[PDB]
Amino acid sequence: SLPMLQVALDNQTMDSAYETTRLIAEEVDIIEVGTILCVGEGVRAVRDLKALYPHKIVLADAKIADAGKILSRMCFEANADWVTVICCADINTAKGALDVAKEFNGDVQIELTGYWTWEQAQQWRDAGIGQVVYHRSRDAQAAGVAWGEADITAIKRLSDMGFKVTVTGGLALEDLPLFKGIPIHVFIAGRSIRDAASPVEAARQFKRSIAELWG
Amino acid sequence: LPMLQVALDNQTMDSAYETTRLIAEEVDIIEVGTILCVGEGVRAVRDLKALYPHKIVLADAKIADAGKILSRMCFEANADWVTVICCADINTAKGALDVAKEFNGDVQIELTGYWTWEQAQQWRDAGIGQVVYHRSRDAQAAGVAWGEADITAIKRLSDMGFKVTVTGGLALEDLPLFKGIPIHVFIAGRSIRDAASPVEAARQFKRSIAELW
Ligand SMILES: [Mg+2]
Ligand SMILES: [Mg+2]
Repeated sequence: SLPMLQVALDNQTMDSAYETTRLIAEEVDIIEVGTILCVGEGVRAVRDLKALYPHKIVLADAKIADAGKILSRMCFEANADWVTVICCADINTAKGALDVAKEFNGDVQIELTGYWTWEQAQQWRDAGIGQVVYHRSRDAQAAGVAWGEADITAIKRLSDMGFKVTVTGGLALEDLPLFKGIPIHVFIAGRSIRDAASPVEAARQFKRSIAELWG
Repeated sequence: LPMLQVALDNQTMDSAYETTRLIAEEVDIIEVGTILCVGEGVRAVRDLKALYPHKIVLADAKIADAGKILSRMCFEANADWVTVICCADINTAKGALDVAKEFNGDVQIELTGYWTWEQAQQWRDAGIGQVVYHRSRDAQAAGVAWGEADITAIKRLSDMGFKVTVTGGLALEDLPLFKGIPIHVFIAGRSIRDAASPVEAARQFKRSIAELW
């Protein structure tokens, strides 16, 4: 099943985000309230986006580090479908977010933007976490860290463990072939869509490439 | 003396103000807790600094990536300090620190959940001078207590050159566990906000710190 496309709204205000969504809401599968937007506007961003686009999956990229129940409930009460929990969070923080998520028929992803270990990954699975976001840090990318062999190995291993894997971190259209033959769940594009000359055509290019590579 | 910080882990500004209107003058540091950062966004920082410009305002954003961008948003909103979560990429902590210096502020590494002594050395080499030794709320709720392993780890961090903040469901009675250590800040959230008398709770903390240090 083709990788889906997620747009990251890493905008500081709602109006900046809407300049993107008004173009591409019907060209992507998942609308993400990026961490930058969650911090810029708060959880109203999730509520307002879901109200605009109630037929789409809305993801609140809160990167919950602690207070799993309280922070997940705030996002779900704002009508989020999915929320993120950062990989270094205490295991009880993940479980607590998942418990709330289940009350709302939502889901939790673990955000792999840190150091983390294979034992922790097993803990996530036993806890009933079914999604991870394999994430090349924005700041690592800026310090010259490219997608490499080790990333492919790890993604495959996470998939083999039974996670649906999302891939993200400065993805460009030309990076998609690196991942061919792996059952990627979702590719996230932020800058490569929002900042394109034509965000609509950028999203359509990602979709065509995906349909070729995984078709 | 160790400073006293109140954590505003509220979902709305008006809820936070129920606490600050009682105790803003009784503490040294007013923290915009992560919960308030998510509830209201960075306006919480701007509003609270405008109200209490003579106090240190900490934005507990627990930055995980996009260090330069998220730190700048907090500092543009007049934060004094910001937190970066311990599993962030080292370039995230450096990014946030570089921005902090532009604004004459500072970064704290939030030690919630998993981290390593190797990473602690990395932070130090990066120029990070503050950490928050944090017993996770969810760990506390699963029965994790403070213990001697926590004291040993705090001393170790202190010896490495970090100014250490101590937090995680701290009660007045917990203060003597840390005697002898040059603790930079003690945070109280629930034990001040939710006390029968928040003013007495804050003054009792300050009194005990003055006794012990
Ligand atoms: Mg994101
Ligand atoms: Mg806090």
